[PDB]
Amino acid sequence: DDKTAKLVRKYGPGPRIHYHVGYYPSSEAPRHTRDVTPDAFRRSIRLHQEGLLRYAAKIWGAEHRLSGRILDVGCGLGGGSLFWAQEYGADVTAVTNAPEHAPIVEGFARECGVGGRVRTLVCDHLPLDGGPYDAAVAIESSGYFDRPVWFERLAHVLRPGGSVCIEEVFTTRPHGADVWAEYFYTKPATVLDYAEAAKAAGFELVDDVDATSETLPFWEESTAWTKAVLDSDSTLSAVDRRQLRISLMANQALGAEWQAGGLRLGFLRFER
Amino acid sequence: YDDKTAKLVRKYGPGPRIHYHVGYYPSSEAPRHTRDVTPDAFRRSIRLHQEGLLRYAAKIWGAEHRLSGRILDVGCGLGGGSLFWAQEYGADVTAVTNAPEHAPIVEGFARECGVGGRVRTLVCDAMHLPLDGGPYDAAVAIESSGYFDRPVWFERLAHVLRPGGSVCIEEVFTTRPHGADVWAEYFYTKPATVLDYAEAAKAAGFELVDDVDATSETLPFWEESTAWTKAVLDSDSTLSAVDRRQLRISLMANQALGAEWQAGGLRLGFLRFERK
Amino acid sequence: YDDKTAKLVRKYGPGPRIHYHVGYYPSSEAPRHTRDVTPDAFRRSIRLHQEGLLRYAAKIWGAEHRLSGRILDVGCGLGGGSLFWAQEYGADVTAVTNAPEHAPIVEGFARECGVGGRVRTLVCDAMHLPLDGGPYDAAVAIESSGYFDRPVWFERLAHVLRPGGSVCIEEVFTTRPHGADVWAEYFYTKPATVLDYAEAAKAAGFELVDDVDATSETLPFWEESTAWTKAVLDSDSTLSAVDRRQLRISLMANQALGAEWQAGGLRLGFLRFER
Amino acid sequence: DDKTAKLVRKYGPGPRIHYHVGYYPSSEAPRHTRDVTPDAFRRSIRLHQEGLLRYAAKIWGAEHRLSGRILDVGCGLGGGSLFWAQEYGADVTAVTNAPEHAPIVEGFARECGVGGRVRTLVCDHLPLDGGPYDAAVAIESSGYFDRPVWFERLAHVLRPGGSVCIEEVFTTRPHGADVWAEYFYTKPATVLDYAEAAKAAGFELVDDVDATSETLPFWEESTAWTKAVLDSDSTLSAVDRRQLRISLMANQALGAEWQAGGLRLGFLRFER
Amino acid sequence: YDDKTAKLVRKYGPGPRIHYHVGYYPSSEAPRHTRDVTPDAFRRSIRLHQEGLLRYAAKIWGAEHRLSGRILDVGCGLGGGSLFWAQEYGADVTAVTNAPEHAPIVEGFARECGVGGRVRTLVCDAMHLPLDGGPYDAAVAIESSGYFDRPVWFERLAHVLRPGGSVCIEEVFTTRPHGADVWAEYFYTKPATVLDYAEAAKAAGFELVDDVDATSETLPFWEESTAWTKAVLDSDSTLSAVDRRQLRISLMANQALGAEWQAGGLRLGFLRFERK
Amino acid sequence: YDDKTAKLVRKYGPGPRIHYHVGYYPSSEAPRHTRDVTPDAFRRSIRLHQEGLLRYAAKIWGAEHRLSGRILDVGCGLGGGSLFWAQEYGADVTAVTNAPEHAPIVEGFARECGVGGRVRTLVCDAMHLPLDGGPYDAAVAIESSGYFDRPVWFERLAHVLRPGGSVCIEEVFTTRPHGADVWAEYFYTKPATVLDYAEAAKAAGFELVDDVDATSETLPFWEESTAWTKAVLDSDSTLSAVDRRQLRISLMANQALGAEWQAGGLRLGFLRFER
Amino acid sequence: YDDKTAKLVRKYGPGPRIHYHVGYYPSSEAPRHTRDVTPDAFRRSIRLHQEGLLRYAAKIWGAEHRLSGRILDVGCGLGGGSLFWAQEYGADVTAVTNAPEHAPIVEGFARECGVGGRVRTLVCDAMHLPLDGGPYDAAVAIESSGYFDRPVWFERLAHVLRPGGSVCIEEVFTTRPHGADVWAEYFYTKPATVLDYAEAAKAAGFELVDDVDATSETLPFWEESTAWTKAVLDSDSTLSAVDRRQLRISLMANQALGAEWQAGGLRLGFLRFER
Repeated sequence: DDKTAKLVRKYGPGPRIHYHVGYYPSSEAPRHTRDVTPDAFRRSIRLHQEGLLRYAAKIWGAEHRLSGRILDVGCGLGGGSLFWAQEYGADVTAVTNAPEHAPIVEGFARECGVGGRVRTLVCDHLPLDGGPYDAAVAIESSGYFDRPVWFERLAHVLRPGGSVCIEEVFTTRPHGADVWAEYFYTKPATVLDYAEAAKAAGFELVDDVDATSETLPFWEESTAWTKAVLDSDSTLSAVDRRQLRISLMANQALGAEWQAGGLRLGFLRFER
Repeated sequence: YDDKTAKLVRKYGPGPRIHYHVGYYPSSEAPRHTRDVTPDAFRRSIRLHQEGLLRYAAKIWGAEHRLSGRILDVGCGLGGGSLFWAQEYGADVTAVTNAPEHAPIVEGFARECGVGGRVRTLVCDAMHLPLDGGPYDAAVAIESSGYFDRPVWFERLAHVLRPGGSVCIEEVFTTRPHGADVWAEYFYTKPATVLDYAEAAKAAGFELVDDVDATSETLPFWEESTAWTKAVLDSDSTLSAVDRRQLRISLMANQALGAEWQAGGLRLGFLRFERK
Repeated sequence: YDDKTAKLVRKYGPGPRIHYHVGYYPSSEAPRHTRDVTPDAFRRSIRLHQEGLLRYAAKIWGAEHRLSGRILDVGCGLGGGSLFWAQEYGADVTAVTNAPEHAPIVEGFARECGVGGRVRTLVCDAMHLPLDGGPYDAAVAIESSGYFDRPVWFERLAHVLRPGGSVCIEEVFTTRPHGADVWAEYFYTKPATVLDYAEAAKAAGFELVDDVDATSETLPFWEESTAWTKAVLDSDSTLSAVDRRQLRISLMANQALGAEWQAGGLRLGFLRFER
Repeated sequence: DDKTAKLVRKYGPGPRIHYHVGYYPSSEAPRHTRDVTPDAFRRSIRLHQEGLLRYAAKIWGAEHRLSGRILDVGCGLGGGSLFWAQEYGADVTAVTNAPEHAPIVEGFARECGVGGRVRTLVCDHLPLDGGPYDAAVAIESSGYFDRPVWFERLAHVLRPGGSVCIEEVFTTRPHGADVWAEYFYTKPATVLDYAEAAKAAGFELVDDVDATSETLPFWEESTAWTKAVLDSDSTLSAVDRRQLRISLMANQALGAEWQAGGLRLGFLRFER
Repeated sequence: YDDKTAKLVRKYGPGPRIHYHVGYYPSSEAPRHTRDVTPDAFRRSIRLHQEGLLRYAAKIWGAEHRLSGRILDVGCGLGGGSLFWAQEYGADVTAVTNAPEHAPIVEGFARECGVGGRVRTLVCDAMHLPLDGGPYDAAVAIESSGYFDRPVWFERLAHVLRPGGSVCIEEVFTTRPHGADVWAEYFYTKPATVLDYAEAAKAAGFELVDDVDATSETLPFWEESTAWTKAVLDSDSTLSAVDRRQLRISLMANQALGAEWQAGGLRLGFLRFERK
Repeated sequence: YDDKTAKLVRKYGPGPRIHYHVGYYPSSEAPRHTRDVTPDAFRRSIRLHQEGLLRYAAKIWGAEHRLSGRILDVGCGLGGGSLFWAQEYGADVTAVTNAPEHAPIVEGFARECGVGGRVRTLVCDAMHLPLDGGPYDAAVAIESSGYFDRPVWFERLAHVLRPGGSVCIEEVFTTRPHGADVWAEYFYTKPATVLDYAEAAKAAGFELVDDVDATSETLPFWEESTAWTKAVLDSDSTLSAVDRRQLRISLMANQALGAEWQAGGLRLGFLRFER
Repeated sequence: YDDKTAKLVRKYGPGPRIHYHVGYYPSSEAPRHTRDVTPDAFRRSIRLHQEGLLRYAAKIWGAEHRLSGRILDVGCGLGGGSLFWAQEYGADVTAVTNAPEHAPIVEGFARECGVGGRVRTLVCDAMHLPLDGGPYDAAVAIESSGYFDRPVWFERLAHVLRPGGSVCIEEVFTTRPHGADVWAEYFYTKPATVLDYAEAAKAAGFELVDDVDATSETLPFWEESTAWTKAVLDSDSTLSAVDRRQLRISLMANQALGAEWQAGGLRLGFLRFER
């Protein structure tokens, strides 16, 4: 919960807490005003995180594809899960490998009046029980999976025609996302890698969208939030201040990697 | 009662309604205790005016219609204010504390006052954890918000408060930098200006609709609190050396706090915001 | 029974009705020794006058009216009084002890007397904690209030007693500075004057409606208690050296306490207050 | 050391600390002056405790009988041991059944420049090694011994003609010292009992002195010290104050027993 | 350093000579710090005048011949005074503390000053336990005797001090009842009058031969100590909340102590007794 | 070797002489890459210029005169400097570390270099505790004083150094507010200005006698350190995910630190003070 | 002292010389009671005749010649015999006990008697283990061999005794099947006939050279032992219920054992064998 509290400090507060990049339709960050407090950047980060889910819901046709029984795989603190439940009436099974996050997801779901439509599953992945699902959504979580196995499992729990919707960092050339990979412990692969994994399991790639330019401004706002905290928070412990300095360095390295050509922030949709 | 709670209970009177905030003196004069100057006489007077603070708050905030529904009592202490809204105004109170050992105390006294069904406790760091008590009609924070991140707190409040719902605050504010440093450092509080609160509340969709100065009306609390400590030091021959030393330190802090209260840098205010 | 309780039960027991307070002797004289002067003869007589004290208290306090409802027995000891009010007057008794070990004993005793349904135990420290037992009709404190902060206690009683309700007290009071110091220091109490109790009660919203002196009617208790102790020391060869020393100290204390009962500085009083 | 500290508060401080009654040659306590503090009574108690040892040294002819290799049996905190070492040059084996008192005896002996002439033995009693002794002294300690066994042991470690010197509470009639007995855990016996125990072991009774009147004032000063503490010490814990009240009660009971005829404070001397 | 020692060491300067007693200001004026008002500037000035207290004591007590032999330093703190008599006057010092963790500190600094052979520590409650360091020529107690039973302490001293030997005392005394209550209660001390000390010393065979008032010359210690605390609160942005709160309390205590120092009820005295 | 020390020995070792400070490049330029760009090639070059830094320091400070007696090596790391002064100049070195784990390592290393008799370890916290090591002729602090309270440190040095004795410092200083914040926050130091050091030293009784800028001669260290890290990441497939992330963070930090070395807010200085 | 040993020391002590065997009464009559019949009077008399038994044994066995060299005291109990041979005849005694708890007690006792240098303790089980104590001149077993395998014991003695050396035994023997069953079952021994001992000794290489009956001279021991027990029961009110029951059993056993001593089935014999 020390890790978690640091994440909530930056991306919260509840009820909807997101842990993924934000979407900037004009491909630029909002101009700095005279409010450059941490809170001003935190608000803007959250605004464009919501913006990513709203942009994904458009291109994915959430009204009919994400409004039934869906799996939220790698649900973080539940911000996506609550978004599909609240905004599209979906019944959501939110999957996390972190047991201490499961009551946070469920409590915020109650606070939003969708406690009946949001249930957690803790696993590393599992359960074919709990019927067949209309869809599975993975927002920046699949970098952690064995894609071949994951897609085979999905084939067993998704109805024919069901959709698999993915937002993810992909490589476009070897080592193109090494900074991302080593700092977040992900194994990014190419879009073709995901297509072949999905094909071997009975899924067809039906949509492939590049949103690299539109998500690049996230790193600028994330860097500015981190610098604002370092400049303005005198209560930081030496350890906490060192971690934020490290996060600032990684954020600059990550933004530069984002621009260097070897990385692709993509939205994918598969159909069983 | 653990040790620090027991000391609080010794000073702020017995249950069922135990208050941990300044008292309100409508005339801005300390009572003249002209015959009984015993510790208990100062204690009963402090309690009388702590209750008077809540009655005054109920008056200016229109508790009859604004605090008689389903309300959050944020930083409830030992439940004194929680029981007051429940009993005197029929409120269904969710009392929020960060001290797990205080939760049984609040619930017990609520059952003793016959309102056990309309007072429940959540043990929470500020208000960061989920709140599923349906939408709320109001939140009240009596001298607790100095411990909170105001921008985040008002954002939580905006989600669980209905439109038109009220945030009612009594608090020590600064009027200039370092204006409440003794208050801040001795109570581990982070006092901000009223405008800081309004800025944070505005950003989260609240409107300021009441902003009341009660600095001179609360200054006599410090005189009564000082006199109480002196009376105990003078009369209780059974204090341990450690306990006597803590009271002597409390006496010194009370003098410095009353001095700071008068130096112009501090405002004891009552605020009320409405959810847009 | 832990060691302290077991020694108490030897002197004042056996169950189910055990009292731990002085006894009342209407003649203000100790019964003359008969041919039986064994420890059991003095124990029976002590128990008889302890029950007698409760009977006298029920008289002057009109317990049929005032102590037959829902009452608090504050400092119930081993429940003797609690069972008395429950049995003799059909009271619904909430029995308050500072010692969790006595809590199950009192309940077991109440079962044995058939008033299990009308005796309830509470385990707190001098009433400082919530009492969710609904409004009470009365509170009785037999030799227990010497341990209490009287202004605080009466404030607590003020909230949990209905208007008109009675607070009934039997207690050692001082009538003079240091008038009960032997009692205070041997039993860890803080005896105060009747006026002190009256000021504390008035500040909380009670009126003093009855104030009875019973000093000379309780002085024989110390004579019988002394004689019980001497008879155990004279007759019981199974005593350990430690238990024998403890009884020798009790004997000395009983004589010093009885002397102090007579020096004029102490009063054994019955008070009644009404909210 | 809580027990010990309470004893040192009343009878100390070092280097010479005595735990026995005091001797008052005129058989009355000094008049109370306007100093009735605990310290004034403590000083007077210690003065007459020293007085008891000086009176015993006279009647026992300490110059020649207590100036060689002696046993101090039941040495308390060593006040007697240091007295014989310092005042008569004796080499002293100080015997205690309390191991934590043995460094107190030895340290105060060093402080008095007689550390070479004072050695402790911890036992419950023992050691025939450490040669034969010229004498054994027991000041208010023998009430705790099996006198028959004790005297048999002494016969094995004392030279012929060696002296055994005893200050003790004796009974003069059954139950005559019951208060003393039960409060201090002693078993007082008659002088004849000690004589027969000693005779069976080869010791002859050569001196038998009654000092009951001369020691009675000890109880008056001991009672006055206790009352002075109770009146003047506001730092006492409830437990500590109750113990002092109990000590006051016992002191009155003990003084009354002292006067009632059944108790004898005696000095005895035996010769092997 | 454990936590409370570390805080003492932070304020009373680094080793090897660390003093825990008031400072002496011969002119009774606080130094005017007219350019450098940093925490370190007040610290060095406090230390300068603590050393000046020992030099003044050495002067009035004739340390050259009275404190240059085998002496007891009773309640030695962290050894500052112990090292001073050993270095500046060649004394063989038996340093007595009631804090076992301070014994290694004193011995270490004595070895660093090259006097490790002439400074030894005994860890003792007051002076009740045996003292076999042969007869002593003097005992010195700098602001430690307020913790002692004086009648007993002087009786111990009478046994281990040679005839003509000196007891040298610096201490806060009362001049009237409750004259040092803030001092007493905040430091767990039991201050008595000078006459009380003389009575206790007389009963044990000591004669009073020097009785010096130094109250006004020590009052500036409290001003410098107050300024030091203020400077740290104003400048050390790295204090924890707990540590900052303790310093704020120390600041309040220092103001009240300096106030008590001036109210007439307290005397900072230097006494010297001689064994008859 | 605990985990942190083992990773340090991988980069700067092997023993017996291991330095933990920047290296000195007289040309102010990094050596051009040859055909060998394995981690070991950069490690050797880094070690060569770390030794070079000590050789330069011994030069400007006249160690044959000033650092050949009884000296304190304050913050000795893994003893590289301590062994240097002992070996190259026959010093009697008292080696001070804040980490008891390095204490036996330095001693084992000194044995291996034959100066076991002239290297002694002390395990304290920033010199705050007694130093019974007799008067010292000098104290050397290579990149260690950033951790210290400078007024206190210099006061301590004032007591344990003979008059004339030298305090020899290599350190990152600010030349501007927040000029070394990346260094400060990544290494937990508190860099101050040279004037700050000078004020602290003067208050304790030292004079500043030498003040040398070496910023540009130490900038290549960050280039070689960066390249070492890249070469390990590119070539070592046995790394755990955790160790790989740690090295990726070190790489980023090395670039940020080298950028800051160049921004003009930081100075790598050599000072000498004389008591 | 553990509990069993402490009760033994109460009856037969005090130190330093404590015997645990019957006593010898030359008149074959118990001393007539004097006016002193306290437990201590019987204890002294019992101790006197236990010493007397050893004096008689030293006589018939010529200890000045045969028991003044290097001897084994097999089953030394609390060392009374061991100290006797060491003191009265200057023997170098190797003291063998089956109970390690008695080993330090015997040594402490020997120090107290000044024969610490001539008394040595061995802690084995009935001599079954190596005895590196050089050739022994004699072995003495006072009431201890009843616990032994006699053929094995005598074989062991055969190896560790010089030719001519003496084995000296005092023991309860049967003169009839089941003649000492009370003794056997109460003390856990296996008494055998003198012929059994003689056969076992002859098989190992010993000749029987002395065979003395002492049954009637030891019968008074049981009378004095009985009387000691009665006097403790009659006079000692500090006894616990458990210790009082233990003494009542000892009293009954002492009477049954004394009756059996008289029934003719048991012999208290002194034997001497020579290798």
